[PDB]
Amino acid sequence: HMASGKRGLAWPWYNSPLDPGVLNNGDGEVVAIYDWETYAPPTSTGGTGGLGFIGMQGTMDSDSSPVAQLATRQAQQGWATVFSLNEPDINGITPAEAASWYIEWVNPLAIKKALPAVTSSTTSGQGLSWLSEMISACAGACYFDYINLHWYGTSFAEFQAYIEQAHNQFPSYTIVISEFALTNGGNQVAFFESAFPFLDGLSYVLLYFPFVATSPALLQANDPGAVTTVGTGSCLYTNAGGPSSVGNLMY
Ligand SMILES: OC[C@H]1O[C@@H](O[C@@H]2[C@@H](O)[C@H](O[C@@H]3[C@@H](O)[C@H](O)O[C@H](CO)[C@H]3O)O[C@H](CO)[C@H]2O)[C@H](O)[C@@H](O)[C@@H]1O
Ligand SMILES: OC[C@H]1O[C@@H](O[C@@H]2[C@@H](O)[C@H](O)O[C@H](CO)[C@H]2O)[C@H](O)[C@@H](O)[C@@H]1O
Ligand SMILES: [Cl-]
Repeated sequence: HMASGKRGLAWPWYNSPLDPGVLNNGDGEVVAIYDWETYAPPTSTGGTGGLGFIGMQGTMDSDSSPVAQLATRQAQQGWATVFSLNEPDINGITPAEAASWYIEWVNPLAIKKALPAVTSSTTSGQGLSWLSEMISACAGACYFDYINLHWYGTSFAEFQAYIEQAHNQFPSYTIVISEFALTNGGNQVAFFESAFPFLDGLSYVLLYFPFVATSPALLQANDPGAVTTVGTGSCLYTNAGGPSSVGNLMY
C-alpha cells in the first residue's frame, strides 16, 4: 500500500537504445538512476523515465566527467545527491589522496553526498578497511551523508552477512548499495528475489542499484570485463529493451 522506494537503475553510458521508463511503473519502488558519470543518462527518450538522476564523479578527473565541470553540471542538472570515486580501494588511490580530493572537489556541492563506493574485499587495505582509513584521513573535514558499497559474491547468505557486517561496523551511517549481483554461475533471479525484500526492510539502506540496468547484448559489446566476472544473468533488460526476469523484480 506504500512502496519502500529504495530501487535505482545502474545505467551505463552505452544505453542510448534503452528506456528507463520501462522499469518505472509509477508505483514508487524505483526512484533513482546513476550512470557512473556527471552527464545525463544516455536514453532512447532523452529523459530518465521519471527517475531522479544522481551525478557521479567516479574518477578523480576524466574527458567524460571533467572534475573542473563537477560543480557546473550539478547546478545545470539540479541533482539532489552526488556519488564520488568508483572503487578507489582497488585502483591505487590512498585513503589520504581520496580524502584530500573529496574535500577539494565534492565538499563544495551543497547537496547530499556519498563517500566513494568501496568493494566487498577484506584483503589488506581494501573495502571497509580502506573506507574507515579514508574517514580517519578526512579528520572531520569531509561533508558526507552516505557510505557507498559494492558487493559481488556467490550466495544471498554471504550478501546478507556482508550488509549486516557493514551496518555493525558503521552503525551511525546510512548506506547506498550502488552495485550488487552474484558472480558468474549462480541463479541471479533467486538472489534478487531474496535480496530485495531483505534490503527493503533495512531502515539504514537508502538506495540499492542491482548491477546492471542494461541488456546482455549491450553488456557483452561494451563491458566484456563485467561479463567474465558477473555473466549476463543480472541484466535488467531483454535485448529488445523490455524487462528481463530480473527487471520484472524491480516493479
Ligand atoms: O570511450 C567510450 C565511452 O567511455 C565512457 O566512459 C566509460 C564509463 O562510463 C564506464 O562506466 C561504467 C563502469 O564504471 C562500470 O564499472 O561498469 C559500467 C557498466 O558497464 C560502466 O558503464 O566505465 C568505462 C571504463 O570501464 C568508461 O570507458 C564515456 O563516458 C563515454 O563518453 C565514451 O564514449
Ligand atoms: O553532506 C552533508 C551536507 O552538506 C551540505 O553542504 C555543506 C554545507 O552545509 C557547508 O556549509 O559547507 C560544506 C562545504 O562546502 C557543504 O558540503 C548540504 O547542503 C547538505 O545537503 C548535506 O546533508
Ligand atoms: Cl565487490
